[PDB]
Amino acid sequence: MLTKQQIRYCLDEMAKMFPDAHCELVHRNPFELLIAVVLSAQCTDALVNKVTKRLFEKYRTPHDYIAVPLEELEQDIRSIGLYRNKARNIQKLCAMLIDKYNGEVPRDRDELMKLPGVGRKTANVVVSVAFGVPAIAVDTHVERVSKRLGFCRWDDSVLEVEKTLMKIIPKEEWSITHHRMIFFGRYHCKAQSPQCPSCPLLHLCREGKKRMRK
DNA sequence: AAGACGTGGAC
DNA sequence: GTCCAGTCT
Ligand code: SF4
Ligand code: NA
Repeated sequence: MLTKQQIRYCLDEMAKMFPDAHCELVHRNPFELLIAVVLSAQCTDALVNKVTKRLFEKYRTPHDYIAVPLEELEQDIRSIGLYRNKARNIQKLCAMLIDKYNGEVPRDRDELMKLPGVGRKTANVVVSVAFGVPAIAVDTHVERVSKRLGFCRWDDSVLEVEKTLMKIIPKEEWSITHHRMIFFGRYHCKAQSPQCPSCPLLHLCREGKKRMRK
């Protein structure tokens, strides 16, 4: 695995490559963000944004989601995929906000995780983007980039990846580094077509050198 | 704990 | 016709 100094070097470069990295999910408030991120699991941002475009016009509060039959909401988000479980989780999540959190999105990460459909990744995105709380959400891109570069071991859990980054990066930079890593993986270190040949980190990447040799 | 969930887009 | 875009039971 890379040394701390090297990992910081990698992150510094990603910042130069994607200085404008940000959350690409369209939302106007914390509630819309929460729904959007829940829908985002195993789905592309493009499709989530196309769907919420109309979804957020039809539904604006947790009462709107629980007022329609489950079958109706399922159709409204059908294009997202995993729509049966997500629609059910959303209705249960909205009922919980009303019953347990005074009808508002809680600002605590562990409290958010009590909502159905919300795991650690979802909760971290919400507290970070909506409430400015430092956190590192580890998704497919962050995990892949971390393992290819050697930030951690290939067998590490996503929690392990998260803890490794939290110890190497100043809390004040957690949120932006997370976004920079996501952009790096989404647009450069892609799952199917990584841009190794022109990568500024090729000189220290175990995965890159392994691919170039082939 | 492995396995189900799932449509849409990129090759 | 594969492969890629987290959470729950
Ligand atoms: S060398 Fe390739 S595998 Fe390594 S980080 Fe750059 S694009 Fe990703
Ligand atoms: Na949860």
